[PDB]
Amino acid sequence: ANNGLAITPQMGWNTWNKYGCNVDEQLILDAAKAIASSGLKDLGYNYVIIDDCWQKNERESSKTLLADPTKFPRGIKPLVDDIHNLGLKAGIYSSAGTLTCGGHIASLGYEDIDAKTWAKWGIDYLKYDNCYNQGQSGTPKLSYDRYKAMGNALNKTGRPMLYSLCNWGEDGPWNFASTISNSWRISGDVYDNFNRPDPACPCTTYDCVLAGFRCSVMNIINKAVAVSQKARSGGWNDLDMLEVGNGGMNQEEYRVHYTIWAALKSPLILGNDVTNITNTTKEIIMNKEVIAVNQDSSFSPANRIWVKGDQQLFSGNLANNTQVVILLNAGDSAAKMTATWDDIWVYNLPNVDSSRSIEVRDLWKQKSLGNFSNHITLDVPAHGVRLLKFMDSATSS
Amino acid sequence: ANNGLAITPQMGWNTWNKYGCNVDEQLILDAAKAIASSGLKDLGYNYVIIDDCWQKNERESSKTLLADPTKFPRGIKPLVDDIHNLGLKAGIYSSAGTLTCGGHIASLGYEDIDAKTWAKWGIDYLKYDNCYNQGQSGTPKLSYDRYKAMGNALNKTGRPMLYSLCNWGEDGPWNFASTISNSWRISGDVYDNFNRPDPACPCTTYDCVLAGFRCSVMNIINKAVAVSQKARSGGWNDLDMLEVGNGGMNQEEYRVHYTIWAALKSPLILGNDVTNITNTTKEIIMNKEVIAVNQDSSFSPANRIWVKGDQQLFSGNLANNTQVVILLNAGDSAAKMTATWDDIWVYNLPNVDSSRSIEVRDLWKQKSLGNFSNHITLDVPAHGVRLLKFMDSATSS
Amino acid sequence: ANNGLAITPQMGWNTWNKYGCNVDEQLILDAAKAIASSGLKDLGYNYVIIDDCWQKNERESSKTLLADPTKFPRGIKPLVDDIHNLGLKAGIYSSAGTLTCGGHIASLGYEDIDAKTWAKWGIDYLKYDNCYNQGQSGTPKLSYDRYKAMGNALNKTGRPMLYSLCNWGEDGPWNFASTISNSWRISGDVYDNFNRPDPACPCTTYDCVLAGFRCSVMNIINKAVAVSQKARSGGWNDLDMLEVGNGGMNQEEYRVHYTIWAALKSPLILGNDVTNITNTTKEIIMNKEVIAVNQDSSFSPANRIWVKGDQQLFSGNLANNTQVVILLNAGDSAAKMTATWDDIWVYNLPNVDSSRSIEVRDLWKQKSLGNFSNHITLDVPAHGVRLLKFMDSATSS
Amino acid sequence: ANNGLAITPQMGWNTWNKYGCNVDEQLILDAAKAIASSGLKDLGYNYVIIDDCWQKNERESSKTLLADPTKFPRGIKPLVDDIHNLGLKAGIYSSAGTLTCGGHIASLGYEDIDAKTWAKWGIDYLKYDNCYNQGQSGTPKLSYDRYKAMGNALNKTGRPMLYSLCNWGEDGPWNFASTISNSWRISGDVYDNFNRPDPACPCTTYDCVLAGFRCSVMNIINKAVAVSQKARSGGWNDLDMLEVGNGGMNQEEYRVHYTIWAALKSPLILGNDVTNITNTTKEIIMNKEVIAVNQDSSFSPANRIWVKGDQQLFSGNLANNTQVVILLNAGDSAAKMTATWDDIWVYNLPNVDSSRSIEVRDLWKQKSLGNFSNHITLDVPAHGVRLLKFMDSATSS
Ligand SMILES: *[C@@H]1O[C@H](CO)[C@@H](O[C@@H]2O[C@H](CO)[C@@H](O[C@@H]3O[C@H](CO[C@H]4O[C@H](CO[C@H]5O[C@H](CO)[C@@H](O)[C@H](O)[C@@H]5O)[C@@H](O)[C@H](O[C@H]5O[C@H](CO)[C@@H](O)[C@H](O)[C@@H]5O)[C@@H]4O)[C@@H](O)[C@H](O[C@H]4O[C@H](CO)[C@@H](O)[C@H](O)[C@@H]4O)[C@@H]3O)[C@H](O)[C@H]2NC(C)=O)[C@H](O)[C@H]1NC(C)=O
Ligand SMILES: *[C@@H]1O[C@H](CO)[C@@H](O[C@@H]2O[C@H](CO)[C@@H](O[C@@H]3O[C@H](CO[C@H]4O[C@H](CO[C@H]5O[C@H](CO)[C@@H](O)[C@H](O)[C@@H]5O)[C@@H](O)[C@H](O[C@H]5O[C@H](CO)[C@@H](O)[C@H](O)[C@@H]5O)[C@@H]4O)[C@@H](O)[C@H](O[C@H]4O[C@H](CO)[C@@H](O)[C@H](O)[C@@H]4O)[C@@H]3O)[C@H](O)[C@H]2NC(C)=O)[C@H](O)[C@H]1NC(C)=O
Ligand SMILES: *[C@@H]1O[C@H](CO)[C@@H](O[C@@H]2O[C@H](CO)[C@@H](O[C@@H]3O[C@H](CO[C@H]4O[C@H](CO[C@H]5O[C@H](CO)[C@@H](O)[C@H](O)[C@@H]5O)[C@@H](O)[C@H](O[C@H]5O[C@H](CO)[C@@H](O)[C@H](O)[C@@H]5O)[C@@H]4O)[C@@H](O)[C@H](O[C@H]4O[C@H](CO)[C@@H](O)[C@H](O)[C@@H]4O)[C@@H]3O)[C@H](O)[C@H]2NC(C)=O)[C@H](O)[C@H]1NC(C)=O
Ligand SMILES: *[C@@H]1O[C@H](CO)[C@@H](O[C@@H]2O[C@H](CO)[C@@H](O[C@@H]3O[C@H](CO)[C@@H](O)[C@H](O)[C@@H]3O)[C@H](O)[C@H]2NC(C)=O)[C@H](O)[C@H]1NC(C)=O
Ligand SMILES: *[C@@H]1O[C@H](CO)[C@@H](O[C@@H]2O[C@H](CO)[C@@H](O[C@@H]3O[C@H](CO)[C@@H](O)[C@H](O)[C@@H]3O)[C@H](O)[C@H]2NC(C)=O)[C@H](O)[C@H]1NC(C)=O
Ligand SMILES: *[C@@H]1O[C@H](CO)[C@@H](O[C@@H]2O[C@H](CO)[C@@H](O[C@@H]3O[C@H](CO)[C@@H](O)[C@H](O)[C@@H]3O)[C@H](O)[C@H]2NC(C)=O)[C@H](O)[C@H]1NC(C)=O
Ligand SMILES: *[C@@H]1O[C@H](CO)[C@@H](O[C@@H]2O[C@H](CO)[C@@H](O[C@@H]3O[C@H](CO)[C@@H](O)[C@H](O)[C@@H]3O)[C@H](O)[C@H]2NC(C)=O)[C@H](O)[C@H]1NC(C)=O
Ligand SMILES: *[C@@H]1O[C@H](CO)[C@@H](O[C@@H]2O[C@H](CO)[C@@H](O)[C@H](O)[C@H]2NC(C)=O)[C@H](O)[C@H]1NC(C)=O
Repeated sequence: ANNGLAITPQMGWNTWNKYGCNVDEQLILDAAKAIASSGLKDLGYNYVIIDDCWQKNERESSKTLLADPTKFPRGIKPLVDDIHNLGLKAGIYSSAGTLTCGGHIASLGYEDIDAKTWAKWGIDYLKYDNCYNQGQSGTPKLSYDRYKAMGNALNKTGRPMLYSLCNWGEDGPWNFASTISNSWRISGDVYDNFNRPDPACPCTTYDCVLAGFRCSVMNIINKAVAVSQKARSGGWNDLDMLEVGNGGMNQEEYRVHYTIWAALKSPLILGNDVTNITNTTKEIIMNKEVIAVNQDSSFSPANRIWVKGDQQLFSGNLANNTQVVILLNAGDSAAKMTATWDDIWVYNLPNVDSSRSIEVRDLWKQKSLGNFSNHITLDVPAHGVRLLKFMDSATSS
Repeated sequence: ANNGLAITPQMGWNTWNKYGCNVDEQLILDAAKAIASSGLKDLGYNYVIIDDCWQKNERESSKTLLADPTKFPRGIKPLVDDIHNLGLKAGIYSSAGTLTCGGHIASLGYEDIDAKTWAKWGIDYLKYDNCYNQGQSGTPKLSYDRYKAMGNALNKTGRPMLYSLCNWGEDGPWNFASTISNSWRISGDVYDNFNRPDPACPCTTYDCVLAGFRCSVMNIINKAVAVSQKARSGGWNDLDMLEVGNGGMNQEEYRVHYTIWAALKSPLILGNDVTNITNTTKEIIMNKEVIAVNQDSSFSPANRIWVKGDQQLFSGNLANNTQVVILLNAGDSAAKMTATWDDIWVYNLPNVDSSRSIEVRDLWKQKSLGNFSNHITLDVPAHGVRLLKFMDSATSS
Repeated sequence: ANNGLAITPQMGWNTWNKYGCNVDEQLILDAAKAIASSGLKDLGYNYVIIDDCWQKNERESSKTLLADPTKFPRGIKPLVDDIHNLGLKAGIYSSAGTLTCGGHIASLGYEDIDAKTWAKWGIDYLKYDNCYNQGQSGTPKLSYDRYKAMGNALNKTGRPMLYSLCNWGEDGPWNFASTISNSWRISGDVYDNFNRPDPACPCTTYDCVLAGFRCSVMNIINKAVAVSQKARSGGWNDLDMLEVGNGGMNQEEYRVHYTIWAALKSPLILGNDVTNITNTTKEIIMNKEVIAVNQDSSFSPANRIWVKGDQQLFSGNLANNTQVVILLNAGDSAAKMTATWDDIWVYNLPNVDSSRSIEVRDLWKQKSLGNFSNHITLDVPAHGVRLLKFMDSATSS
Repeated sequence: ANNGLAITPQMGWNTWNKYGCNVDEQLILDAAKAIASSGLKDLGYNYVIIDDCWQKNERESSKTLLADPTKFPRGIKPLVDDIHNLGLKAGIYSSAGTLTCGGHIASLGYEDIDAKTWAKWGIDYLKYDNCYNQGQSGTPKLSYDRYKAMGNALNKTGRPMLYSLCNWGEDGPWNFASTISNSWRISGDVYDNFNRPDPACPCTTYDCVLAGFRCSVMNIINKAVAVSQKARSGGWNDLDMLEVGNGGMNQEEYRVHYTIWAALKSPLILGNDVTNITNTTKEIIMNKEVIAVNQDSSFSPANRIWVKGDQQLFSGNLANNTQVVILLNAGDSAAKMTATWDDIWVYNLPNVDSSRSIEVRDLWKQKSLGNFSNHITLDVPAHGVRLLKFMDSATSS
């Protein structure tokens, strides 16, 4: 959407994974202070998003929906003021249905009223779910009209609010939602697992009528590669929250997860604990050079160039004629992987000079690997990535 | 739906399989008395559901549809009074179409009138079919509006009536029907057969435009595992009626059928003979410990954790930190099957203590198997199950 | 539909395959006289259906569409009178679109006017195509409304006209069309070929968005077996016209084609030459015992019981407790095939007596094969059938 | 559509591939002069189509959308006059959405106004894209209504304008668009590559909800063969622009690409450089005998008769009882391929004389191969074709 927001993908943190329905004012305020104090804020993670279970049990006579008075004894607005004081922005969650996924009151048919409430509170960001939608889906037009009702509602408040769709790829939001929202979930929810299939996440492709949840990292990657082509500044594919630090994956698996989310220009919303961040977690989420790929001014997702057995190659443009290249090894053992210049710049063929000498930097290690021509061969860990920046292009005029 | 009904899955018995179109007042009354006298009523099977072929050949001038005067010489109301006197509840069948599946007058366009008639009769339960729907399906919205017309009609009578959808999973009722009905058929009709495929049941997955009938037990299980995630108190996936005792399956096959229907929180509607219940049938349908799994206060279906060849593992939470675990052997020969603690509590990883010693009870045998740590290995019959309750959890804080 | 017509499947002959766009008054009249004189009329083939290319180039100022004055110099009505005089009924073709498949003026938006014209002419039968439908398809509701407009138009003339849908299975007419029409094409058009696949007939199952044409006999059979379950007196699945005698198949292939169309209760519309009928053709299309299966008073299609490699078994009820059984050998060489009593009456299990001695008749040979118990084993030609009638049932009370 | 245009498939050249967003008045005028001077105009390539990025940044107060004043300092009309003076016709691009694929102002909701502007400018041809369509797709009816709005808008100007749909096969334009437009894209965009699969072009068949781009030549061919059956004079399947000369394919690959596009009666729109045409390019795009196949008066696409491993046979009618035959070798090595008379005229079986002696001409070589009976065997290069004309038919009366 052309609303001045999400010019690059949004970055932030969300209450759900850590706090769930135990979310309250004090936990949110402590997390926001940890986000600021740890350095995450200055790295770019500036949205603090209050997920499901903030809601009071019933709407007011006035029809507005206030926050639970026990969890939020001052109401939401004074909490948002405290977040704003930290130099952070505040997000809120609802659903495009009668109820949220957690069974709380949601916004279908109350879009104007709820948007007005959030604007009054100082909310800067809405995550808008797809539970209990009363059969208002199944065609792009049905889903469009329902999400457009809230998009219009937000707009009319006059307050800029980042509009994050959460409809799990149903009816193709990469087609229908691109001018009316800032980002759209493309799949069922990720879980803290690298590649285990699950019956609650039956779909393996972008084309899905039951998005579900418990979708592995690899499941989501195979869906994302089809829809990257639709992503633009202000309008991103959302691969769901980052699981880094939660413990169900190893470090190389988290590195893969973070790398691909970053390079495909997903929003980078932390779905973890920010109050006790281990060195292992900091290594993955606080690398400025990797963040700079996600936040790159060319606004282009990396493309998947090939799949060879369990190996995958990604390649994308970055600013100033540079290139991001990712070797991904989905196999159970470490492997030597090779990227050729003709593959890295495949879409430019035949206008590629394979003999061109180019400096390659390893962005995780934050070191130059030196100059290479023709191809590069590197060790890639099991379930692992090597994330490379080419400091020039082999493309011929 | 939030109408105070089906807080746990409904249990009962239906006239179709035994009586079909020969259904009449006396057969229903004899079955209700057998349900009460055999102990089935006190076990929880309290709904007596009159299926298709009760209808008079034409509507009254008043537009109401009365019962066939030969089959029901006093009308339906006095029969419902007799059922109520036995401490039982009464159900009736119609279709969301111009005709029922049996070709009798049905309720499309007459929803208010028919609901009013049923309320006057004292009906407590509606099974609402999907035959002859005049093309009013193919999107979630089309099917939603048609089923919502009857949901609203029932509601406005002021009489609580359990609303059982019978649209065979068309357009995803687990999404559209969850706030407007109490349960929804997810597949084409079961038949008295464990695993034989049939051309009238072509679909093998939840995503289906021709649900059909003659779907085997195993066919239905493979569909159900995708949609369990949507089930909630008051709003259940319905795997169709129980075939136990009809004779086309052996005892271990019926045990599997009953176990999975119970653990996936399907309604448990007996589709059999209640006037002559063999010891073999009683063993399967009158086990209080198995019924207690279906009726568990946590209201959670068991999840399918893995498929390994013809073997399947299910695991789900029960009340007071206990767990239901099912080993299912779909192979033609008995096998030793193993469940590990890490698999049983997979969604909790890494917060699982595999060394935790826990008592395991066999619910069919109704005996403690003793304490186990790490894994359990058991003999499982061909087309068979072992149904286990873990008396504590291995989950770590 | 409940309009008194197609109580059994319709039988007849259609101008297209033989005459195409060269159709005219004299050719139709000569074919009708051949139908009467050859004995086809008295066998049951009583509809003479005028297919595409009868139309005048433009509608009248009055908006009616008359017949081409060169091809039909007296108009259609006097030709229909001549057909009626032969004891035959007359059919006409149009499309539910702006143009017919041949590019002539069709009936979308003119349904009342065109139905009125046909009734005035004495037409008894409409074949109603799906070409040029202006995007009015893609959901059951879209296709339903378009076909309902003509169904209503025909009805209001007061003249009984058999309503034959020709929408090639799009959006599932076996669901939507069953109360508003007498029969519905379920697939793209057959061609004179037993099993050759073709890119114009890409779909292999009932679920299809491009029905196309050049669908082989075997292609159509594999689609039909899914939808047989929906067929009822007055409302039939239509497997398209019979190719018998056209020359692109051998006699055993035509026997298979005719047998399956007959036993699945398809309309039997001859799509061949009736003015020169060879002995080989008469053997296939003039066998009263095979016609009696199609016209059986139980109105039930035979069901496909199994597929074993290239072999298929069909079994269905006939009147007076008899059974039709078909062994079908889709393989390139003759084979001995076996049907067991438990398979023939599979849906009745366990209530089947496999030792029951029953007389079996070969309907093509028109001879008793004697009595059998348990199973029957017979020689079946390449691409061939054996068509059997069991003179009693093995089903136990 | 019956608007007097595209009686044979349109031929021309499009600005996108060569000039992209650097398109301007002078480059267009130089290309039009090269088209005329090189002989391309007189061969039939007479449309000069201005693609995306011509647009001014905002609409006028009057609501019309003018051209970028820097790129087009005289406006579009005087440029169209210059094109007309060369004996050429002018085309323009927009999208059926709020924005074009390049992010410029597009025509949804402004169809009458924009059509009026183009008619005033003297535009003869519209390419009408499917980007940013606001969820107005997903059924044939949704897409139909959106494309019909522009079709009607063009018509009402009174100026004949060739209406080229560019919706990439979404919702089946071969069904819905055939009477309201002159041609319809059937797939995601071609790229300069013979057979490399790409994740942005996930679909391999005509049935697709994400058409994407980077579809190889072979990918598009496998889609086209399903829909050829729908093509008619004035209403063509569009296989996207010709890549010939761009360099990412070899000469035999381009020959295959051009041959199949020509024989399937695709529009032949050059998507290359016309200002420097190599001898290798001229050999492929300036062969009058191949163009004569595309422009043949029988207006019939060739049909794919078989696929045998990596080999394919195409056969179609041409004027005066002649036949086009194509042997296509998609394998990596040259092969001897055989076409039999029974396969070439398969749809005429059994009325084919395989012994019929017929002269066969090689259209690329422009030489007679002499007379053949029964079959022909020829060398076919890797990724290659042999394009044949049979000077008579083997079909028997
Ligand atoms: C409620 O909804 C409304 C409606 O959506 C929304 O209002 C929009 O708000 C956004 C954000 O503030 C506005 O977007 C900004 O628009 C600025 C002006 O854009 C126009 O002018 C540009 C400059 O023109 C100069 O140069 C051109 C050269 O071509 C020359 O002719 C001119 O004479 C002039 O000198 C021009 O570039 C721009 O063109 C773009 O769009 C056209 C049409 O699609 C396309 O052809 C071009 O290729 C180009 O993409 C346009 O015509 C703009 O400068 C500004 O852009 C800067 O910031 C954005 C991010 O905001 C960056 O992406 C970009 O790189 C720039 O640095 C920005 O896009 C928009 O105008 C409003 N729309 C309307 C209709 O009012 C509200 O915000 C919503 N409110 C709430 C509370 O939610
Ligand atoms: C025709 O249709 C109508 C419309 O659907 C239907 O009317 C409904 O009927 C049902 C059944 O009788 C009613 O449901 C009951 O509602 C009871 C009241 O619920 C509210 O209040 C609860 C208690 O509030 C206290 O505690 C809170 C703490 O949070 C505190 O703030 C308050 O001040 C107060 O002290 C509250 O818990 C409840 O909240 C639920 O819902 C909200 C919003 O979605 C969510 O945020 C919460 O998480 C929670 O889930 C709500 O606000 C309720 O007590 C009662 O629940 C008991 O029984 C049910 C089953 O019935 C059990 O599931 C449950 O465990 C409890 O033991 C029950 O749910 C409902 O209110 C009617 N709705 C309306 C609009 O009238 C008719 O019945 C239909 N008629 C016919 C004939 O068919
Ligand atoms: C324009 O459209 C209209 C609207 O569709 C159409 O009008 C219909 O035309 C058809 C054909 O003429 C009519 O159908 C006939 O109806 C006859 C009467 O049917 C009723 O009565 C039957 C007998 O009742 C007796 O027995 C019962 C025992 O149960 C007893 O109670 C009664 O007191 C009485 O003594 C009854 O059997 C029948 O019941 C059927 O339907 C109901 C409801 O769905 C169902 O519950 C039953 O199971 C049963 O199926 C009904 O109530 C009927 O006799 C006759 O049937 C004979 O012929 C048909 C074929 O026509 C055979 O299939 C059958 O075996 C019988 O031999 C037939 O069906 C219909 O009534 C019209 N409908 C209306 C609303 O007017 C026009 O024809 C159209 N016009 C044009 C020009 O196209
Ligand atoms: C190692 O790789 C780097 C690129 O990562 C090479 O640097 C590149 O060197 C080329 C040739 O010297 C530079 O191109 C030149 O640019 C100048 C203008 O600055 C122009 O006048 C020349 O015509 C030529 O095109 C290029 O700028 C430079 N790129 C970067 C990003 O620095 C380096 O040469 C490689 N080392 C070796 C030993 O080859
Ligand atoms: C056999 O398995 C059972 C569980 O099915 C084990 O019983 C469990 O024993 C543990 C440890 O003794 C109990 O946890 C403890 O709870 C008390 C409070 O009651 C707390 O103070 C301790 O810190 C500790 O957490 C647990 O309650 C109990 N669970 C149940 C359901 O009884 C039993 O120990 C096993 N036997 C052997 C030999 O290990
Ligand atoms: C050869 O097969 C035929 C059936 O196709 C056998 O004929 C059937 O014979 C049985 C037993 O004799 C008959 O059932 C009986 O019916 C009478 C009433 O008629 C009843 O009183 C008995 O209790 C018994 O159920 C049956 O009607 C008859 N079916 C037909 C269609 O004729 C025949 O017996 C077989 N031959 C041999 C040597 O087994
Ligand atoms: C080489 O192939 C060509 C066809 O490409 C053969 O030419 C064809 O020859 C036949 C028989 O001579 C011609 O048919 C005849 O037409 C006349 C009327 O012109 C008719 O009176 C006869 O009954 C017969 O049907 C046919 O016109 C002609 N076709 C063409 C396109 O020229 C030629 O015969 C072959 N050469 C050899 C040695 O077989
Ligand atoms: C932050 O997390 C770390 C690592 O998980 C915690 O360090 C552990 O402290 C506990 C309890 O005091 C000990 O059992 C372990 O020895 C420590 N584990 C490791 C890996 O070092 C730490 O407690 C947390 N920080 C705070 C202040 O709670």
